[PDB]
Amino acid sequence: MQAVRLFQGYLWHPRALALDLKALLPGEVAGARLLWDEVPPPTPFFEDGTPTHTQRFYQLTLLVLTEEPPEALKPLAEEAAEALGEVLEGLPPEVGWLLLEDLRPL
Amino acid sequence: MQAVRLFQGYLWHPRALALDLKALLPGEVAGARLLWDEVPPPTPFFEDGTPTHTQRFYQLTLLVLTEEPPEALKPLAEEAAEALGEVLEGLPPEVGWLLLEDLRPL
Repeated sequence: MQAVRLFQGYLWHPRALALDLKALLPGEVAGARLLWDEVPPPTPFFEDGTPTHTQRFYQLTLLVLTEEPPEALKPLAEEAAEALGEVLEGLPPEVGWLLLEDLRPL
Repeated sequence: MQAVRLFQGYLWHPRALALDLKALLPGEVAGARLLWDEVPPPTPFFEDGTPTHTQRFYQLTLLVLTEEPPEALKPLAEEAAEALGEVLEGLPPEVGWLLLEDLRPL
């Protein structure tokens, strides 16, 4: 019944655009609590050369409560990652994001 | 003063290798508590095409205290990232790692 904050990736949107994430984001995903915390831009510029200081960034994390070992939460993380992906696609077009599934091979 | 959890990246090593991270890693970096938690592979493959399930992954986090807004921690975030990279360079070659600054979108 232990907790483990799994990093899912980042979400962002222009600082000029007002967005109420508490009304837009679900409380949980795949039965795991979904958390979003504001942080500095995780990199200076985007792929197109535009600056990131014009956007507000949020770390997305899933609070999982379990006892089994991490090398067994793979099912949850997968269901969650898919669910999260579909949640983000439902947000206003100006919202951007980078999720684990977007990472290049390590 | 609020405790902000800043995702730093990942660290990993062969699963068959019983390393003692508590003995290998420092307790803090740039005055902030360094946390590491075992999690599922963030991606299925390494750049060379080998599967990630052969390694045990750890999510790296820095617990930063600040009485200023989380979004203004970039100066400290950058100093911590530099210090953390140096720390990781000192670990055995069997340990792999990638910090936020190298994390790119496919």
